[PDB]
Amino acid sequence: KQFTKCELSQLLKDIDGYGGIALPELICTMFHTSGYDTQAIVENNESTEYGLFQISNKLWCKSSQVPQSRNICDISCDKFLDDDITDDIMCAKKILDIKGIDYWLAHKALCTEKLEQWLCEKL
Ligand SMILES: [Ca+2]
Ligand SMILES: [Zn+2]
Repeated sequence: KQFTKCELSQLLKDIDGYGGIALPELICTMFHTSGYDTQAIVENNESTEYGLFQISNKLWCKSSQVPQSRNICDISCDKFLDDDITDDIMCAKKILDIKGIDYWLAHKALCTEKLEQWLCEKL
């Protein structure tokens, strides 16, 4: 599933301000991270990132590729490739709590300025 800017904004409205993070900033971050695609899979060296939030099997979810993973979100990585982003959001919040917004390189690089374009009026 590939969401549009406003569709996703509506789904994450209740997350505004979570961990001091503003909604438009999070939308911008996700645009440059996965392009709003729930099925994005990106192989890094000996690890892989999954889904809309690009959650890593190196530390956050369990995958057969990295059997030694701490699996902090306590969930198999396949759950981040389906149509329900509810469990993806639960894990992203745990990343925000523990590690913070810098888990996503896009935030500091491109998402602290030129923010009006990320606002949504109605879809
Ligand atoms: Ca999911
Ligand atoms: Zn990444």
